[PDB]
Amino acid sequence: GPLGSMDTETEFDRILLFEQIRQDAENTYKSNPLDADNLTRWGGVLLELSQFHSISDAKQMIQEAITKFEEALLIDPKKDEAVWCIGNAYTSFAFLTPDETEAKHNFDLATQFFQQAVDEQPDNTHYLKSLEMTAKAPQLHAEAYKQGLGGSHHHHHH
Repeated sequence: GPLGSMDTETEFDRILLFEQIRQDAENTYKSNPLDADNLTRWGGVLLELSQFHSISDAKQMIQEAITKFEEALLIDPKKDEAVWCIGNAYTSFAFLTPDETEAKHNFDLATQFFQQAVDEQPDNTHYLKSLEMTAKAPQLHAEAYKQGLGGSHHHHHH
């Protein structure tokens, strides 16, 4: 906890937090590519920083965030996190991907992974949300892209 206003922050302060992590994780990679913990945390942040970072960079950040988990999964296959992370990545990347097909394909992918995370502990509130999130994987994306500033609304009635 290197200093902090503690109130709301302009997000930046929070970005720095993730930054130091990314560097610590990324750097830790070469320091220990076996450390699935650092490999996983290296992703979690990527996803986080990806939020503040432009989608373009967010996407590329997610992609790598996935490949990162892969190696982590190699170190520890029981890493329900590395699995969920992979899912959380796809889910996020999907929202960034307009290609419903790809987005959906991803959303449905993160699902197959979530089943693993929960597998270890389905009592995990996090994994629960990750799973429940799939409930409207194709919808979240639709409403995600639909809800904003486009044009047409829809063609249906009550």
